[PDB]
Amino acid sequence: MEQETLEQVHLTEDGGVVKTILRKGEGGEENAPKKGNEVTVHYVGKLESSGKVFDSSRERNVPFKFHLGQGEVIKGWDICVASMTKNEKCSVRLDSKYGYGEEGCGESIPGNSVLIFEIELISFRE
Repeated sequence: MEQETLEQVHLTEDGGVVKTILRKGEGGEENAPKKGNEVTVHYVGKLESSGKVFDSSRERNVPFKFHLGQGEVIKGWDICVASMTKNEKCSVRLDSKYGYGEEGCGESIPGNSVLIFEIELISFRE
């Protein structure tokens, strides 16, 4: 496990979601998340056009907890989280579709703009 190479993994053929193997975690269903349960993970948002970081869990030093299998998060997080393992830190690129659709958030994310977000599974419970 002393390799220094990354791999690109497209979540959807549409090209709206693409994760990149940054830091391999455990690997296996035993380290997979569970729907309908309080799960705790860490992730940070960053723009590719501006290259700035925003909404970083670490930037404030506070883990975010949520329940999987719910319609509170976009396909980007749902798919990524449902396609990641424990201790698995990777970066997913959300296009201008699965993200905030056509109406981004304020004047920080204008429509028709790709965004990058790094997700990492910390631990889940009930």
